Amino acid sequence: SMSVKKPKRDDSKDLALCSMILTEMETHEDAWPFLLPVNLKLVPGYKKVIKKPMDFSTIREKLSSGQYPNLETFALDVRLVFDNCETFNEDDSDIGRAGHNMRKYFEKKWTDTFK
Repeated sequence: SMSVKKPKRDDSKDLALCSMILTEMETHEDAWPFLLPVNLKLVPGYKKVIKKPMDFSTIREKLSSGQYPNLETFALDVRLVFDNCETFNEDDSDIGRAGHNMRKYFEKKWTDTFK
């Protein structure tokens, strides 16, 4: 509350460390469905169904330009990528399985780097 604060957690390396995680997600062999924005002209249904599209290249641009206020807003966009994927793709598809694998990979790196 006013003039009463928990001890200051060091967040000075968060930007660098989120960039490193994002590099590792970018270079994963199952990243290919997620590298670029879904083409809304060429994929029927995507525009109407997926209210907030997100992809790794869009996260990279947001990260690089100071559009994440803190490390939690960064994790929310990464998770959005996988939540969108599960909304649109059957679990038993190459893309569906890719999304599950990447979400697992992410959540381990996240816990190990920050928890």
